[PDB]
Amino acid sequence: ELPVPKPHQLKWHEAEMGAVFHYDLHVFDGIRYGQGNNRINPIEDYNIFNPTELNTDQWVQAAKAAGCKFAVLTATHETGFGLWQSDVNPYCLKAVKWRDGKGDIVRDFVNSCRKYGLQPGIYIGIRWNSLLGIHNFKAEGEGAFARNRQAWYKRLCEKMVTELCTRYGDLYMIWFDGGADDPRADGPDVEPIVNKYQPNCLFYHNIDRADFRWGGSETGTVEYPCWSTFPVPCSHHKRIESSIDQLELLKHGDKNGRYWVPAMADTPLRGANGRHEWFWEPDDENNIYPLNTLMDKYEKSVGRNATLILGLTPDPTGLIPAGDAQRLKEMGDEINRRFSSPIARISGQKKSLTLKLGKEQSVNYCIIQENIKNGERIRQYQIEAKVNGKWQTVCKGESVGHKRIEKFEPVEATALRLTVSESIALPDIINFSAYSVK
Amino acid sequence: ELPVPKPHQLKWHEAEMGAVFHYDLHVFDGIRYGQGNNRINPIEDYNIFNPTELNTDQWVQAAKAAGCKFAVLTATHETGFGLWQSDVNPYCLKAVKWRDGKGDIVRDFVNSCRKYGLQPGIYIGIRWNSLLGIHNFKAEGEGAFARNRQAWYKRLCEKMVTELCTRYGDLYMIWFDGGADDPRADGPDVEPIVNKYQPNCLFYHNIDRADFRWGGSETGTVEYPCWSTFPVPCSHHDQLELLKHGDKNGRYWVPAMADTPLRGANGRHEWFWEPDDENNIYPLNTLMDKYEKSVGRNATLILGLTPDPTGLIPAGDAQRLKEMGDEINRRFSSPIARISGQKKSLTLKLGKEQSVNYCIIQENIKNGERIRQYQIEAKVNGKWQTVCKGESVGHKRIEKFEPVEATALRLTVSESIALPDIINFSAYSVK
Ligand code: NA
Ligand code: NA
Repeated sequence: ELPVPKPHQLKWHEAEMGAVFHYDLHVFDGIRYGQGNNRINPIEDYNIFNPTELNTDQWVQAAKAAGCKFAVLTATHETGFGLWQSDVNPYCLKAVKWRDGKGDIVRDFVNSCRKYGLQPGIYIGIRWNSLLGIHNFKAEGEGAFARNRQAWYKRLCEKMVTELCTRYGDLYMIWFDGGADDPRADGPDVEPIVNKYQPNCLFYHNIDRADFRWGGSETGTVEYPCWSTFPVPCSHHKRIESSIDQLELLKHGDKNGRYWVPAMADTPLRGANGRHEWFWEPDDENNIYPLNTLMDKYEKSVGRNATLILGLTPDPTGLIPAGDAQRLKEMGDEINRRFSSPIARISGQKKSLTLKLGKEQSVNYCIIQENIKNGERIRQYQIEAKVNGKWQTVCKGESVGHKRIEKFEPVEATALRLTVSESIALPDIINFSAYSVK
Repeated sequence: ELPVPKPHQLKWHEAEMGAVFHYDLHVFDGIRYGQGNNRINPIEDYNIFNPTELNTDQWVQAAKAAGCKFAVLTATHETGFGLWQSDVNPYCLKAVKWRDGKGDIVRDFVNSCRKYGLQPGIYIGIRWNSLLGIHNFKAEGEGAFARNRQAWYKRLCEKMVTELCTRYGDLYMIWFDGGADDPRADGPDVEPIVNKYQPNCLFYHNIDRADFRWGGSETGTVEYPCWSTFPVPCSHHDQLELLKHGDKNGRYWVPAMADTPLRGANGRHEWFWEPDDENNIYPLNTLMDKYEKSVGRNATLILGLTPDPTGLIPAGDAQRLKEMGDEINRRFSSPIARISGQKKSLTLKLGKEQSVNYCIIQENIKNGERIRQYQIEAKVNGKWQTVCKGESVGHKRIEKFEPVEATALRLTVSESIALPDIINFSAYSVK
C-alpha cells in the first residue's frame, strides 16, 4: 500500500500557508535580539512587558490578508516566561503589572484565530530557559541535584503542555523549539499528552515523531523535487541513517520513504537587507521582504509541495506594525492576482490530461495538484503546449504532491497537455490549470 | 569611653522576648520537614498553599500572650516562594489560586503586629532557592550561564530586600538566613539597602555588621556570664564560646540572642509545622527555666512559632504561650520591694520578715554594662548572709536561690568600670 497522510495531516497540506508570532520579554528591551545572550542571561525586569495596545485580532487579520490559514503563538521561547495564566510556571502573565496579572495572550490569540477563521496552534520552547537554568534541554549541574532537577523539569514541561492542550480548544499544531528531544532521556514525555487531549493536532516534534519536517533552511523555500515521504517517522538526526546527507533529505524528502513527514518551509518576514528577524527589534521597519521576493518564495514553497510559515513580529505596543501588515496584504493580493482565476482547468484520474484553452493565447504558468489523501503517485511528468498546431514541451518535473507551480517562457498556445510518464499508481489529479501572468 | 548600645539597639534589650514565624510551601505537603531534600528539590505543586483559615491577627495575639514584644515572619525560606506581592520574584502569592493571586501575607502580618502593639520584623531566606537551583548563593553549571544566573540571583536578592524594606513600613529587624555572607564575594550587598530605607532596623547580619549575635545554641538560653560587648562589630569568623559569653572588654555592642522552637520537646526540634507534633510543645515549667536563662541572663529570647496548613497557630500552642505569659506575670510582675539608684550598694527593706527566693537586677543599658562583680545578701535573724554572687547584669539579671526568711536584701557591686546605674533591684517570693 502507498504511504498516505493520516487524516489529521490533510489540513497541513491544504492550509498551504500559515504564520508564527514570536513574542517574549526582550521585545520590550529597546535593543536588538541576541539569541546567544538571551538564552543564558535571565531577564532583569519582566515589567518591561507592557503592550498597552495589544490586539490579537489585528495580528490574525494581518496574517489572514497574506493567505495564512493557521497561526501559531510562542507561549514560551527562551526566557522561560509564559504568555498565559499558568498554575505551574509562575513566570507567566500572573507575575506582571500589565492587565493586573490577569492577562492571557494565548487565550486572546486562539480566540482571535477562530474569530477570523484561522486554525490556532501553539509553540512551546522547552529547550532553553534562562530563568530556570535549562540549556539544550538540560538542567545545569551534576549528580543527584541534576538528575532530580531534570526529572522535575520534565514534569514541569509535561504540566505546561497539559495546560496548553486542555484549556484553549482544539489546536492545529504544537510546535516545540528544536523539538522536545527524547522522552527516555532529557526530554519531557509529551507525545502521550498531545495524543490524549489533542488527537487531531499536528505533533512537531521529538525523537519518536514529527508530523511534518523542517525543510532544511529558513529561506521560505524547499528544494526540488520535494516529496512528503520520509525514511523514518521523525526528522531527528539520531533516527536518520548515518550515511544520509540529512539536510538534503530535509530539503527533498525520500520518494521511497514509508512514512508521511511532509515538508515545511519557513522564513521571517523581516529578512531583507542582511537581517533575519523572528522577533520585533528597533529600526527593522524597512527590513521586511519585498513583495517580489515573497512571491519567489511562495512559488518555491507552496509551489514545491511545502506549506510555508511566515514569521511575524508584534511590536512593544502589541500590534503587527503597519508596514508589515501592508506587505502581507500585498502578498495575498498578488497570490490572488496570479492564481485565483485560470485560463482553463481540468481534473481526472488519468496519466494524460489535455487542457483546451478556447482560443490561441499566451500562457506562462501551470498548476498541478494531486489528491494528497491518496499519496504522491506522480514520479515523472511533462507539460506540452500546442503552438502553431504542434506540441512542444514547456517543462518537465518529478514530484507534484499537493501543489506544483510551474513557470516557463510564455507561448501562444491553443492547448496544454500534462503527461505523467512514470507513476506508482493511477494519478488522481484534482487540478491541472493554465495561467497568463505578466 | 564605655561601649554602649546604638539608639536603635535599645529596643533589642527592652523587648526581652519576640517570636519568629516560619512558613513555606512544605508546611502544606502532609509530611515531616526534610531540610536537605526541601533545599534542592523544587515543590511539585505550589497550589498546595491554601490556608483557608489564615488570620495573622491570631498569630500575633498568640505571641503577645507569651510576652512577645516583636514578631518576625519568614518572607522567604528555602523553596524561593515569597509571601508577598513581589514585582521581582514571580514565585510569590501572585502565582497561586489562594486569594485569587492578590494575597500579601507580609502585609497582613505587619498590619497585625501594629494592631497589637508588637514591632514587626522580616526574615529573608536567600542562601537556598530550590525553584532556581541556588545552593548557598551559588548557581550550578560549569560556565557563563551559571555565572550569569548567580549574579542575577544576587540582584534578585537585593531587589526583594528593597521591596521588603520600602513597602511595609518601619521594621524591627531584618534577619538573613545564616547571615548574608560577604558582599565582596558571594553575598548580596544588602547592608546599604537596609541602612538607606530602614535606618533604625536591627541588621542581622553579614561579615561587616551584626546588630545582635546568636548565643550559640537553639536551647532558648545563653551561658553565664553573658556580656553584650564583642571584639568585632559582627558575629562572623572558640567561636561557640565567644557567642556563649561575649567579651566584657570588647569595643563593639553586639548583644546576645537566645532562640528555641516552641515545638522542641520529646526529641523534636521543629521551626516549622509538621504533622503529629501537638504533644511536642515544651512544658510550661521548661519554658520558664529557659526564660530565666535567657531574659534573666541579658539575652533577648526569640520563640519559634509554627502556623499550620489552615493558617493558624495551633490551639494547644496558643494555650501554652498564654500560660507562659501568665506565669512570667505571676512570678515577676509584683515584687515584695523595689529600689533603684546610681550606687555601688542598694538595700531593699522588706517591710516585715518574710520568705524571699528571687531577685531581679537591671542596669540602665543605654549607659553600658558597668557592673563586673556583685553579691546579694539577705538579712536573716538580724545577720547578713550571701544568697548569690555574679558578674554581668546588663539589661536584666534574674537570680533564683534557696528561700530565706529575711527582713532586707542588699546588692553590693564590688567591681565596676563606672558608677552603676541600677534602674531596678527587686525581691520576690515565688511559690
Ligand atoms: Na529586544
Ligand atoms: Na511538611
